[PDB]
Amino acid sequence: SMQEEDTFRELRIFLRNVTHRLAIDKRFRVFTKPVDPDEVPDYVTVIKQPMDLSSVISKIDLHKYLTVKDYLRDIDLICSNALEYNPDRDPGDRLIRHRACALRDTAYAIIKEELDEDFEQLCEEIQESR
Ligand SMILES: C[C@@H](N)C(=O)Nc1nc2c(s1)CCCC2=O
Repeated sequence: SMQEEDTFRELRIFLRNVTHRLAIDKRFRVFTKPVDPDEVPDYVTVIKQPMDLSSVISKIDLHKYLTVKDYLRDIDLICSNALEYNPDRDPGDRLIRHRACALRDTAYAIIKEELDEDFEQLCEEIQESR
């Protein structure tokens, strides 16, 4: 209905704002764009489902997220991909892992503090009805 499309539009506005706040944080610059296979040839082979904050924005605008949980699955994927691609004890690996965990924690904390539980429940019930 018109009421339901208003609800999903509010969700998209909220997700764009959260994603923007993540993307402008200097700690998360390595997660803002897709991995250029020129610079990192082994990435496209080791990571089967790449995800980054620019791809998240595109999915928002394609109406791919109908719930905050759908969004957080892609935030979680950015994080899990980084942990999988950076398993070594080397400080370059440890730095990216730390930033990945901070990206995930930051997104979850913003959503916990700023997204009303009843709004997320409404999104889920509209989604489960389709
Ligand atoms: C130092 C070495 N471990 C390194 O540069 N690792 C990198 N990891 C990632 C890069 S570079 C960009 C895409 C996301 C990602 O997980």
